[PDB]
Amino acid sequence: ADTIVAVELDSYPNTDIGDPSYPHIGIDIKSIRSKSTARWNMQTGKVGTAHISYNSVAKRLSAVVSYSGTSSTTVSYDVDLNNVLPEWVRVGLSATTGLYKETNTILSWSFTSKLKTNSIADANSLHFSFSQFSQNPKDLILQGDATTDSDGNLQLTRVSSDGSPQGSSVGRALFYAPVHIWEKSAVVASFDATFTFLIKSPDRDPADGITFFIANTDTSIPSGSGGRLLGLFPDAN
Amino acid sequence: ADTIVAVELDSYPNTDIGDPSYPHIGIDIKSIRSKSTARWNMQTGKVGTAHISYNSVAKRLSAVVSYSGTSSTTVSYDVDLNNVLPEWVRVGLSATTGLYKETNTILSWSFTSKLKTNSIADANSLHFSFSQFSQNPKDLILQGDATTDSDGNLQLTRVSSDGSPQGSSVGRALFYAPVHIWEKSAVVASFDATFTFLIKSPDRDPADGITFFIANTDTSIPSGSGGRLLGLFPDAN
Amino acid sequence: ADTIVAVELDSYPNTDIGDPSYPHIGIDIKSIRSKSTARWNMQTGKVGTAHISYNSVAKRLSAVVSYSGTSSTTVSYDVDLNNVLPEWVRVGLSATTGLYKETNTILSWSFTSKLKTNSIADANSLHFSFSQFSQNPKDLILQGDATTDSDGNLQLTRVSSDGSPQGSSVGRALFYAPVHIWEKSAVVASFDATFTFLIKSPDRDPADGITFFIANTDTSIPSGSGGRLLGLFPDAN
Amino acid sequence: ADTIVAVELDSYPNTDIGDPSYPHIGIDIKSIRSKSTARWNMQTGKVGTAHISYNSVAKRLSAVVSYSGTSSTTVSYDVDLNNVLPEWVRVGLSATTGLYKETNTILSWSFTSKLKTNSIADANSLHFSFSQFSQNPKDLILQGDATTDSDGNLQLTRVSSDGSPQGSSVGRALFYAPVHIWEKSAVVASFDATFTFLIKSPDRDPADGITFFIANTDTSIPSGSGGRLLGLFPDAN
Ligand SMILES: OC[C@H]1O[C@H](Oc2c[nH]c3ccc(Br)c(Cl)c23)[C@@H](O)[C@@H](O)[C@@H]1O
Ligand SMILES: OC[C@H]1O[C@H](Oc2c[nH]c3ccc(Br)c(Cl)c23)[C@@H](O)[C@@H](O)[C@@H]1O
Ligand SMILES: OC[C@H]1O[C@H](Oc2c[nH]c3ccc(Br)c(Cl)c23)[C@@H](O)[C@@H](O)[C@@H]1O
Ligand SMILES: OC[C@H]1O[C@H](Oc2c[nH]c3ccc(Br)c(Cl)c23)[C@@H](O)[C@@H](O)[C@@H]1O
Ligand SMILES: [Ca+2]
Ligand SMILES: [Ca+2]
Ligand SMILES: [Ca+2]
Ligand SMILES: [Ca+2]
Ligand SMILES: [Mn+2]
Ligand SMILES: [Mn+2]
Ligand SMILES: [Mn+2]
Ligand SMILES: [Mn+2]
Repeated sequence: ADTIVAVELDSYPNTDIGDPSYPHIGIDIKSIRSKSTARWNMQTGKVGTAHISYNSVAKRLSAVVSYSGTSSTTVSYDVDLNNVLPEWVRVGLSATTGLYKETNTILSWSFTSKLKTNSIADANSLHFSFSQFSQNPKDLILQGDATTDSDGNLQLTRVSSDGSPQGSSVGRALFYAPVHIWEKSAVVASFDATFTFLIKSPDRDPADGITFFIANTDTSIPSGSGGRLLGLFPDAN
Repeated sequence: ADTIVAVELDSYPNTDIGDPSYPHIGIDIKSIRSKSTARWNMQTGKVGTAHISYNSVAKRLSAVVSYSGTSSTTVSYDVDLNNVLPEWVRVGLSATTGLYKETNTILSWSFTSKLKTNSIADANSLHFSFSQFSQNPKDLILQGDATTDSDGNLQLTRVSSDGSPQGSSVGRALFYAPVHIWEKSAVVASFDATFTFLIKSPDRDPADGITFFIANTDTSIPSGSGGRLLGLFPDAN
Repeated sequence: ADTIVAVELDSYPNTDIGDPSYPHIGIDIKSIRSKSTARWNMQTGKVGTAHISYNSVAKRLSAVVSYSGTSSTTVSYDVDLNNVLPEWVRVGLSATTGLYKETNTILSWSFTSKLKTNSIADANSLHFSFSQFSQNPKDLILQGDATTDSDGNLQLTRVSSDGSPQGSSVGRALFYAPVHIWEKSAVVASFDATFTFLIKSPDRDPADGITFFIANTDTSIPSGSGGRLLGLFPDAN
Repeated sequence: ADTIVAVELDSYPNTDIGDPSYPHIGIDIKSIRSKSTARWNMQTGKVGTAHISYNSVAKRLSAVVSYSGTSSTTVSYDVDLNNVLPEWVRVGLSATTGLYKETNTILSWSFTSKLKTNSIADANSLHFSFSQFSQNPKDLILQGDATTDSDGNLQLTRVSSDGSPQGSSVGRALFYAPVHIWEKSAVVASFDATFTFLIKSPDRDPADGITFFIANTDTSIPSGSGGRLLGLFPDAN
């Protein structure tokens, strides 16, 4: 199976697999059953922003999800990630719908990884930033239903020609190049990610959510990973 | 008095004011009596590197001090810094000698602060990097004995025309511009700093150390802050 | 007198001091009489963006001023800037009104300077970015009429409590720290600047314009520099 | 055939295909016959640094190649690159030996591309930096003889187990992800690259050189591109 570390923006509470009874953000370490969650007052139809950070000295994975003027939700978890993940990874965004649905629209996405040793000049860094997505994004690996649309946005899940979201959809976008997130001689390894998103829905209880995730480089959408599994895991273990 | 947050590279153990009985790195929150320390196997005559990081989501101030091939020391402390520090600050390096002495030579120094809201474009950022220091550094506020020398290095404490360190010395260097490290509407505030240093000494027990610190913008060397107080505090409370 | 290098967004044609007969952007080297200009179809009431770049290898100062979907104007000039400017400078924005008027509202401003030698790690860099301006910007030197307003914007020229622009106004904002833009041992020196602006006016022929400029560190608004002189020069020579 | 833009550090003068009669740096636009060259006093056995820059406003491709304390060579050429290159590219380093030989050792390599529109936040950016190369660089496409060695350096051309260079060698390293270097709606597109290199040789006239190049994403070493052709072109046209 894949090896998965993820920050989930979980719009739909699946209490039968350990979700809290409200929409939440969570930190997922090799399981959909989040190691840490926080209540998320998500705002359908508003543009939100997520910021995710980690470094190997502090060993604290943190995320904040915000809507201008409305709400800020933070979640953190203490974990040695470079003990969980392989040394080379790909990074990506995932999203799903299930019986219930929502758009999972990514408006922008940026990421920075640094592998330091003894200097101000790092041993390695990778930074990418997209504030719009081209119609043929050659630096993205699109998986499942993920497409880019005429407005330059990344639609992780299926939307109709009029933009209405569809159920039973899964899609992911990985950055094309592998990322060297740890190396035995590194003094410190860090990563930071930001994305902005727009979740719209006609459902009373929209679903299922969006994640930023880090995985083995050959990661692919698991069989049976739809809906509540957010396109990351094959089961709810 | 000034308001001080600092990471100390403390070369001399002053057990009578709460130092551990070995050279150590420490996190100092408004007191020379570190809130957290780690044993530091410091290598006289070798170039070392310090990396310091913090963000307001994780609320964990961490530092790693390293010598290539030799040693790595890490220390962390959980603290809401933007509750300790004013909204505007200056950032700097300090060093001292006392009865015992050492060079406190800074070879390079970089710093980044970010004040984010809802976007990939921050509300504010400041980044500076020096890999050498000019003879008249107009973007530094030099305090006490601090000078720049013919090799382009920053000598925080007094050195002879032949480079031999002198006792009873204190010096600091602040970046000229104030730094906006928090603002009530910020989603996240972060800072990162790196410097490389060279501590040489003919003393069996060199002293006193080097710090990276953050203070009120009008910070100045306190009266009586020499030696064990590292040019940051007026007393050992 | 001051030593001035500037990119002017000149909204008002003063043909009697060498302006073209249309609104224009220009490159100014120690004179309001631009060394190079380009016609600027400026859009009152729309947010524009300016990008300015230079490096000491290419020795070409270039600027592009754009309005989304509407227009793009470019101007360039071949010049050895590090032969014109002192080694230490301050960088800033200026604006004026005269008999005719306009708002000179800066919404965001960023700047990067790099002083390189033999490595990927530079000898020096400075980067700052403002996507909003605080009510008390301690890292800006405000000169003349320049203020920051309740929306977080920088108003270079005087505006009424209702936002109506006033005539006979001059204002500038400098970054607080001096910038080391050349050094004899540098392999390459570069700078880049971006700002976004909003010019509104009830006048048929708004005036006078906005500049990004680089000057001696002790630069101040010259006597008699109002209106057509854009707060940069004491005369039209 | 491939579409090639390159900066060549040409150590061996092949006057029969248009080289100057001395080692030189050159700007190559779809031909090994450089559009612009400069004399290069290359220093065998010393570490050199190359810096390359371009932006679509200035439309000037420039390079500087330097040895600390010894020499600086600059070359520039005015060209609309985004009229020469496809919209998506890969970027890389190449090197060759022929009858004569040299090591073509890359010690570090960094690259930044920016695709801007109306804001401080770009429409796209990609930045990578390597100050050492891992034994299995999963973010590099190694072509021909290129390998990474035990010191963490990139050896573009073949070297013996003792480090002696071999003749008749060609090797290239491309960054894994494609790069979006132009887009019709971009206000400005820019790129910058730096690498440091070490050329050693026992030959009186070492050969053949190192390039930084930009090409169609599916670029590969052309048949017959050895020696004087630097692994970039199939012929000397
Ligand atoms: O899209 C939201 C959810 O829809 C389905 O689960 C249900 C939500 N309400 C229900 C009511 C009945 C049944 Br049976 C199911 Cl399976 C559900 C499943 O597709 C879940 O994986 C998904 O999280
Ligand atoms: O430079 C190292 C130290 O030297 C002095 O303290 C002493 C170190 N060994 C001693 C022995 C005797 C006395 Br009395 C003192 Cl005050 C010291 C003081 O200057 C200390 O502040 C300083 O940390
Ligand atoms: O604000 C626009 C201009 O207004 C004044 O110049 C005039 C513009 N139209 C005029 C008509 C008459 C006279 Br007299 C003047 Cl001085 C002007 C002067 O203040 C100029 O410096 C300025 O560029
Ligand atoms: O490595 C340097 C050069 O060696 C060969 O060319 C020669 C350099 N000196 C010569 C002398 C004779 C002949 Br025949 C050749 Cl082909 C050469 C060829 O391999 C060239 O492509 C290459 O640039
Ligand atoms: Ca769920
Ligand atoms: Ca001590
Ligand atoms: Ca004018
Ligand atoms: Ca040649
Ligand atoms: Mn969940
Ligand atoms: Mn201590
Ligand atoms: Mn003009
Ligand atoms: Mn040549």
